[PDB]
Amino acid sequence: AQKGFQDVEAQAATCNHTVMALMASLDAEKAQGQKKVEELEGEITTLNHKLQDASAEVERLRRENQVLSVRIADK
Amino acid sequence: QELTEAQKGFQDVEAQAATCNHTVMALMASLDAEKAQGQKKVEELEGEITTLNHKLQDASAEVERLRRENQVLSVRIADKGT
Ligand SMILES: *[C@@H]1O[C@H](CO)[C@@H](O)[C@H](O)[C@H]1NC(C)=O
Ligand SMILES: *[C@@H]1O[C@H](CO)[C@@H](O)[C@H](O)[C@H]1NC(C)=O
Repeated sequence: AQKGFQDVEAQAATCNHTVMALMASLDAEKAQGQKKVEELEGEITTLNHKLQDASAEVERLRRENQVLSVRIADK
Repeated sequence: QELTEAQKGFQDVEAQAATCNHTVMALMASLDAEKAQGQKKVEELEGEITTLNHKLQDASAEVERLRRENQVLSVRIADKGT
């Protein structure tokens, strides 16, 4: 049954390698996931800034136009 | 007496391999789980960015509309200048 011990010990070595491999994997996947999410975050941010610029121009115009209308009124 | 040493060493090495097998199993579980999560979060982000784009567009439209509305009003105010 000692031969059995040898075969099993070996089986355990193999398994350990596989586990290490998976681990490297998971860690890697987490890294990738993290960076993609980071890209999207940044695109959402700049996206936002451009939307602020937009709404600002808008409110500004609404104001300048309201004013014009009023000026026309008193005329 | 080595025989006993090998019954033991064997027993713990057996148990050990079993532990690793469950271990790997759990690792795959966790890996696919992580993929899932990843794809999910990104879908969310995508939907978010799309929405950002439509709102931004609508904004730009609105701005132009108001510049025209403006050029009109301005011409009236110039008419009054007479
Ligand atoms: C499992 O893998 C690690 C990392 O190489 C190794 O150092 C350790 O001895 C292994 N464990 C067993 C019980 O074989
Ligand atoms: C461990 O898992 C492998 C692959 O499924 C299997 O072939 C092997 O017999 C298992 N070992 C033990 C100790 O259960």
